[PDB]
Amino acid sequence: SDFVVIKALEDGVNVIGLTRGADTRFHHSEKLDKGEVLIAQFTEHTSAIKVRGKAYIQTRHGVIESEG
Amino acid sequence: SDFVVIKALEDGVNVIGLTRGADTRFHHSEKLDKGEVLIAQFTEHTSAIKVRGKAYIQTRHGVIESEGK
Amino acid sequence: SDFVVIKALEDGVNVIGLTRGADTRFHHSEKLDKGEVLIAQFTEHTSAIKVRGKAYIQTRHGVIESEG
Amino acid sequence: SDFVVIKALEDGVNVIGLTRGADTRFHHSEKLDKGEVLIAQFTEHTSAIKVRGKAYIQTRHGVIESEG
Amino acid sequence: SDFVVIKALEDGVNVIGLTRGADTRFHHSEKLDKGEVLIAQFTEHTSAIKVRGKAYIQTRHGVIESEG
Amino acid sequence: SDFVVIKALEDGVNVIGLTRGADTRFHHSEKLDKGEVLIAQFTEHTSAIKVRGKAYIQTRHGVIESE
Amino acid sequence: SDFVVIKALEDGVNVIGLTRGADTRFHHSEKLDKGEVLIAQFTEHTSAIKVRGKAYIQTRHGVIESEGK
Amino acid sequence: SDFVVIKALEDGVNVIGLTRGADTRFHHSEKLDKGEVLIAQFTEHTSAIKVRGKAYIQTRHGVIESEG
Amino acid sequence: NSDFVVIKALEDGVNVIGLTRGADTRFHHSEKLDKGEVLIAQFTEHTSAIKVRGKAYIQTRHGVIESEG
Amino acid sequence: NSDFVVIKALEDGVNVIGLTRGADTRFHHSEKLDKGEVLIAQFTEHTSAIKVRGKAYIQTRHGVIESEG
Amino acid sequence: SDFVVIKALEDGVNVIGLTRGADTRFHHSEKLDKGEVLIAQFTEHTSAIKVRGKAYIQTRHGVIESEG
Ligand SMILES: N[C@@H](Cc1c[nH]c2ccccc12)C(=O)O
Ligand SMILES: N[C@@H](Cc1c[nH]c2ccccc12)C(=O)O
Ligand SMILES: N[C@@H](Cc1c[nH]c2ccccc12)C(=O)O
Ligand SMILES: N[C@@H](Cc1c[nH]c2ccccc12)C(=O)O
Ligand SMILES: N[C@@H](Cc1c[nH]c2ccccc12)C(=O)O
Ligand SMILES: N[C@@H](Cc1c[nH]c2ccccc12)C(=O)O
Ligand SMILES: N[C@@H](Cc1c[nH]c2ccccc12)C(=O)O
Ligand SMILES: N[C@@H](Cc1c[nH]c2ccccc12)C(=O)O
Ligand SMILES: N[C@@H](Cc1c[nH]c2ccccc12)C(=O)O
Ligand SMILES: N[C@@H](Cc1c[nH]c2ccccc12)C(=O)O
Ligand SMILES: N[C@@H](Cc1c[nH]c2ccccc12)C(=O)O
Repeated sequence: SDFVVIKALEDGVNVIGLTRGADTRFHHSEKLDKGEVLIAQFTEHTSAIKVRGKAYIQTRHGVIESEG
Repeated sequence: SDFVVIKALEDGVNVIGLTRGADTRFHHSEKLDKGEVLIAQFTEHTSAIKVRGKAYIQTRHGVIESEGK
Repeated sequence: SDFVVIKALEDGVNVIGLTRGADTRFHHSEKLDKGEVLIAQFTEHTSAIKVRGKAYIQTRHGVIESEG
Repeated sequence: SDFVVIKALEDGVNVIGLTRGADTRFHHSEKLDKGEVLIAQFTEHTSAIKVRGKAYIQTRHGVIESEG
Repeated sequence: SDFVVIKALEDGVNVIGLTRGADTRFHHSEKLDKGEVLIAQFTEHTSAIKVRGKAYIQTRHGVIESEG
Repeated sequence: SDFVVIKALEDGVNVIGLTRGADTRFHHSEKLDKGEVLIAQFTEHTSAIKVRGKAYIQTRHGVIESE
Repeated sequence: SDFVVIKALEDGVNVIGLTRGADTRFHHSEKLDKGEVLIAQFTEHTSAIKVRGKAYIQTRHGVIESEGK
Repeated sequence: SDFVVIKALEDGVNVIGLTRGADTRFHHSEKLDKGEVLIAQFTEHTSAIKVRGKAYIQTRHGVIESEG
Repeated sequence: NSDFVVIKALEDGVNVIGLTRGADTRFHHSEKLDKGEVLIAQFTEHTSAIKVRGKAYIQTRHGVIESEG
Repeated sequence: NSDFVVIKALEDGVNVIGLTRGADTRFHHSEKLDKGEVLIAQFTEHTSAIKVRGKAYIQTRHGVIESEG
Repeated sequence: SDFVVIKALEDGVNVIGLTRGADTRFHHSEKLDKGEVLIAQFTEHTSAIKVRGKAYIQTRHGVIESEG
């Protein structure tokens, strides 16, 4: 099952898990300080992940960068 | 299951999930502001995804760019 | 399950689902205006997809372009 | 399942599905006008596909061109 | 399931399905005229295919040409 | 399931199927004349394939030629 | 199932497992001192992993580095 | 299941199937005359294959030749 | 059919520590390696994370990495 | 569907030995190859390790290796 | 299921199978003399393998050498 890597490029990056299912809203927000890395899967409860704030992101389709 | 990456290139971008099944309609519109990235799967409930607004998009088939009205 | 990416290159492009099953008829026509992108799977309900109007198309077999 | 991409290079191209099963006959003929694109799977009902008319075709095996 | 692509390079090319099972015989022969393409799967009923007549053939193993 | 492509390079080529199972014998021989192509899977009934006569063969492991 | 490799580049690096399921919380924090290596899977109990502290990280998407505190 | 291609480079080559199971013995020898090709799978009944005589052999791991 | 890691000890007394799979996380075994020995160790029903202490050359599916003592 | 090894005897009296699968490990069969004969042998429900003695050219999915008598 | 290739570079190389399960101990040691090769799988009974002595080793992750 797929995962994304998120490296925070500043304090307070917000990695937001959206609920899997007929309804969509966020069910968890994990904040990262600058330099921290989160490696997070798609799961039974999370089917979309949003990143807010400056982050360096890797997925199976390559590198992408969120800007705050 | 496959996923698409969408990075908003201006405020107010909408990533719209279309319902899976005989019926086709919008069930959710996720609004993205400039700089934010959404990584969204295809799912039991979403079998097509529409992007309105300027965005940089990656899928397994490569990069594509939506342009806003 | 695979999908196809369609970017509309002018207004009023139609992405048409054809029904899976013994019967083949339309079922849904999604209208894309210029610059809009639709990323659409093959599904239990849709086993063929037609594009009408000018669009840039990506599939697992590469790029192709429809013309209006 | 595998799918084929067909781009009509002239009007009145026919993409014809042959029935899966002990019997082989045409169950459906999809007419494409010049410039239209049909992306069509193999399915429970369709185990062979015939293209009549000038078209550009992609399959997992690469490009091939049908001629009028 | 695998498929073979056949482009007829002359009229009257025959793409012949051989029966799956203990018995081997021809259950169907599809006639292609010049420039027609047939894309044909292996199936529950067809476990070998024979092409007779001049054609350009693609499979997973590459290109081969039959001659009349 | 995998397949073999055989192109006959002369008349009279035989593509022979061998029975799956505890016992091994020929259950079918398909005759190919010059230029005809057969594409043949391994199956419930055929676990080995013999080619006799001159033909160009392709498999997943590349090209080989019978004489 | 996928794994990540983490090599601590200073003392006191934490490799933190987040719970799988509807509830998300830390359920374990593995402390690495400098030069130690942990190779950790995703599991029925861990669906996300956070690294805090200076570390060299390998995943199937390649090399990433966490930067300390 | 994997298969092996054996092309006999002299008469009398033997392709020998060894029994699957706790017992190991030869259950069949297929004799190949010069220039014959045999394409043979691993099966419920055959878990090792021995070749005797001069032959050009292909497997998933590349070419090897046997010599008489 | 799980993944495995290759650990070659570059000095005596390297420890390859298996961590328990499941809700709880603890060391269930430390295999001690002397210099020049190679351990090839899978992830398993009982081991979902592996810690290496001491100097070792390591190979996994994501490449080479080295632990330091 | 299992993996297999190709063994080409480079001298007479080469032995390809099958070791039993399961809790008990012993030799259950030894196949004698004379010079230039080839054996293509799978791992099986009965054979979970294969030993080659004598001079032979061996191909696995990991590449070529050679045994020396 | 994965396997390791071990080529003894001196006499008395010991290939040691460790028990799968909650407990860890060795359940078999297979000694190799110089120039013998052992191709050993991971199995229902062996989930870790230790090599002692000078040996050339291939795994899916490449070559490694043990030193005795
Ligand atoms: N609840 C939605 C979340 C989602 C996933 N991908 C999407 C694409 C667009 C809009 C919403 C979504 C679902 O599981 O389908
Ligand atoms: N409800 C439709 C959504 C859809 C997916 N792919 C399409 C292609 C064309 C039109 C509609 C669709 C379905 O699941 O089939
Ligand atoms: N209803 C048809 C739709 C179809 C898919 N592929 C085709 C190719 C040709 C003609 C029709 C089709 C089916 O499910 O089989
Ligand atoms: N009814 C036939 C259609 C077919 C598929 N591949 C073919 C090849 C040759 C002739 C017929 C066919 C079948 O399902 O098998
Ligand atoms: N009825 C045969 C047809 C066949 C497939 N491949 C073959 C190779 C040789 C001879 C016959 C065949 C079968 O299903 O097995
Ligand atoms: N009846 C044998 C045929 C066979 C397959 N592969 C072989 C290799 C060698 C000799 C015989 C065979 C079987 O199914 O096993
Ligand atoms: N007992 C934990 C061990 C573990 C695996 N990967 C981890 C990542 C971080 C922290 C703990 C772990 C589990 O099976 O899930
Ligand atoms: N409990 C959450 C943990 C998680 C995984 N991926 C995430 C992405 C964003 C936020 C939370 C998560 C889950 O298993 O789904
Ligand atoms: N009995 C242990 C053996 C093992 C596998 N990999 C390990 C890594 C470290 C320590 C022990 C092991 C198990 O099956 O899990
Ligand atoms: N009867 C043995 C035959 C065998 C397969 N591979 C081997 C390797 C060595 C010795 C014997 C064999 C088995 O099925 O397991
Ligand atoms: N009977 C043992 C044989 C074995 C396979 N791989 C090994 C590695 C080392 C020692 C023994 C083995 C097993 O099935 O597990």
